[PDB]
Amino acid sequence: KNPKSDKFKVKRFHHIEFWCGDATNVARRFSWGLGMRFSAKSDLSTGNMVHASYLLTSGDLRFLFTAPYSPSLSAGEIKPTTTASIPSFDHGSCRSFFSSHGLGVRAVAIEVEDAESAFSISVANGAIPSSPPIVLNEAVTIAEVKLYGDVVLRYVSYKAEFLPGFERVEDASSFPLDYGIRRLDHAVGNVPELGPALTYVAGFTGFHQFAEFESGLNWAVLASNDEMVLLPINEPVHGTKRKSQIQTYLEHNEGAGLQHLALMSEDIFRTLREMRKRSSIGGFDFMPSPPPTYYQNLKKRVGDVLSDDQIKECEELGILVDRDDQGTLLQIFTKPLGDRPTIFIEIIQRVGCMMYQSGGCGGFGKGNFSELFKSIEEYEK
Amino acid sequence: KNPKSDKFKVKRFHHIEFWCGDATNVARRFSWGLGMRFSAKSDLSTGNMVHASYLLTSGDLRFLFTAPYSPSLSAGEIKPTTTASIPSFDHGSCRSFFSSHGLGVRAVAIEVEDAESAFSISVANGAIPSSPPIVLNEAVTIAEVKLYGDVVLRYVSYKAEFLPGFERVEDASSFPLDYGIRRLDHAVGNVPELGPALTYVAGFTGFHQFAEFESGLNWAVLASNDEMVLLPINEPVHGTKRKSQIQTYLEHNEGAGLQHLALMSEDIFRTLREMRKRSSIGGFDFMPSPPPTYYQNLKKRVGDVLSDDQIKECEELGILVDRDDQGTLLQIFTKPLGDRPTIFIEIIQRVGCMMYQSGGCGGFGKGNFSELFKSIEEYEK
Ligand SMILES: C[Si](C)(C)CCOc1c(S(C)(=O)=O)ccc(C(=O)C2=C(O)CCCC2=O)c1Cl
Ligand SMILES: C[Si](C)(C)CCOc1c(S(C)(=O)=O)ccc(C(=O)C2=C(O)CCCC2=O)c1Cl
Ligand SMILES: [Co+2]
Ligand SMILES: [Co+2]
Repeated sequence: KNPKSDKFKVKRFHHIEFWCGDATNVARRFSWGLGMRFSAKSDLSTGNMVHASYLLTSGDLRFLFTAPYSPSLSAGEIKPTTTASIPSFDHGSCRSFFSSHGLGVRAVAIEVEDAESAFSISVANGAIPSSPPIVLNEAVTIAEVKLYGDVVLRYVSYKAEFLPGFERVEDASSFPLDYGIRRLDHAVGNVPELGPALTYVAGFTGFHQFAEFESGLNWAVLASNDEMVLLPINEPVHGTKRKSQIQTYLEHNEGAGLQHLALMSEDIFRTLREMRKRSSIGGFDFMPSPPPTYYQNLKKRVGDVLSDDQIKECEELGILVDRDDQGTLLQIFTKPLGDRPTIFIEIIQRVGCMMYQSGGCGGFGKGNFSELFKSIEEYEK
Repeated sequence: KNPKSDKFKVKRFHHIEFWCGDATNVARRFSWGLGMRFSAKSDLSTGNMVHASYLLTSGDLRFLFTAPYSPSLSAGEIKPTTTASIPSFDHGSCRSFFSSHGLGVRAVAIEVEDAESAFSISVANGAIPSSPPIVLNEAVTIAEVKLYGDVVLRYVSYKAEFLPGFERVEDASSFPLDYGIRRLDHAVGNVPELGPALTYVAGFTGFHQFAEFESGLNWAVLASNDEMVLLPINEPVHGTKRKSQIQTYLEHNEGAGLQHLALMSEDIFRTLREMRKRSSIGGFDFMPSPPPTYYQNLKKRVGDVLSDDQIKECEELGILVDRDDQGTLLQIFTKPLGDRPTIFIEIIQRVGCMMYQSGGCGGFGKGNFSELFKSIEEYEK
């Protein structure tokens, strides 16, 4: 059931902004590890005395990395005279965020028809305001409301190139890396209590619950009208034999925040070959692979969607597989992106639900919790 | 003249420690950009609830990257029960350092015969104490005194594998990168006033001034007895047409700190080929190359040390060349390592002064200030 109850018109995920201590080193690491091109900048070289922001792109996926300069560089500025390209930025907030949570996502940004309207309707419907709507160079409007923890949902709308005051980066400085990643599929938050978080977010967005099909968590997924903006939320379950990884997140993160970003690839096998080649030379590591029993058991569950070669090519790369009543999902998870066991990345590819592919085809891998358990015990014997 | 007036026995540069916001991303970036292997760790996986520290090595060069975890992870600890592997570490100091200066060097560490003695004699001779001598697992002694700004000179001595509580990293996780870098040649500080900084440091070390042979700086070099520990210090010169880059450093860094690290390569040409291949795929960028006139003028000044092929191979790579009355130096400079125009890296190779090669053979490139000026104007015509 899709009641299509969005309270304002939502388009697609627009970008994800990381708040960093040094944006240069995180951005260069991510570019190599994920195969994303440097495409725009806003920093001292573009007149920004407030923050350094570097934009990486791969297909429609946009990763923004932002860090504060010394406040002394802009101590004479006021908001009307600011040189910041992102008017919501605040030195204090950024330093406080990074010292509290370490490296992670500050903004989940979605493009909307009218960011001023989205903001007004959101806060009229219970959203906690974070940064009021601001029109940038009469062309782009940005607004922000609290999402969970210190993460904001950022609305961006365009009258008619990332943001004004960002410059396209020099072709010499911009190497065309590409490992097949194409867009953000979903963005997942961890919270102490799922109910109140769901009530808050669905309350001010009108996003509806996306239908699904002992592991220490409960979750639900909020979706926009066409189900292309997908926001799962996890809560821990206490008392289990193995401590809830959601609780471990909340402790190391100092509370609620973004748990993982799921990046759709147009060829997950090429992506995983390319990322795994770079794991030990500056890229990302991957979760330990499932046992061979998991891949032995894949014939019975998806033998009609994947060939024997494609299945064995999953086992080489550690890829996980799950299936809906509509489609099939291939997924794999990185180790944490930084020092703390908090944010990680998911690479996914969806098979089926062709009408274009409808959003969320195949689900989010719920069945793989039960299946991973079965396979580790089967394999032991 | 070398009066050999060290007040305690100094051996070699031991390591350089960067204070970071996220040590993982900086370390992985540096590993790829510089060709340094991951060789030791101290973090949550080794029982350290206080800080994440990752060690990169290339030859004798040791780069340590350290960031704080949430203080809540260790809130029940006291110094006698600490899980930190580096007892001088302090959450507050580290966060304050990084928020003030951004990414940069916290410790210049030299190995000495007796770190307790080095500390006592240092502070008896005017050194400002920073962290008292501590014996780690009855095997290694660490002590720290203020050097300049928020940079400490760290003494390490071994009774008889980096530090106790660090683990050798998994061979699978430890890819054997190597672009030819072999050891730290010198480490350079920028200060507002050269005189008082020199008086302080030479006062408590007994290091002597190393003999040398309109650009906005004055400098001098302090050296240990065998001149293998080399600590140049710069001060700005005000009033010049072009603003002193030393003054620009002090402003963006919020005061005194480490300006550059000079890394000796056993084959600067291989190093520069390897680093330049990676500049736009996650590595380091290099200063703009000098004009062809600089390389035309190299025949007259070093045509008896470098072949025509070797000279043209310098021009391909942007390498700079200078000469002492004893030896010849090849050098090149990276762009700043992080967001701020502060710390950068120098790659160097020294030719001559064979006895082993005596320290500082060829100098530090003083002649290249005058020569670069001459060459840009010559080239214009
Ligand atoms: C952190 Si973990 C030590 C890697 C153990 C969890 O990992 C998985 C696994 S699975 C079989 O690996 O356990 C499967 C799916 C997902 C996943 O994406 C996801 C959603 O997007 C929304 C619903 C909640 C959820 O879980 C995740 Cl996080
Ligand atoms: C920051 Si800059 C925009 C790259 C301009 C400076 O660069 C250079 C140049 S040179 C010809 O490039 O001007 C040559 C040598 C060195 C150098 O290493 C050095 C020492 O170790 C100790 C003495 C002081 C000193 O300067 C440097 Cl920093
Ligand atoms: Co997911
Ligand atoms: Co130098």
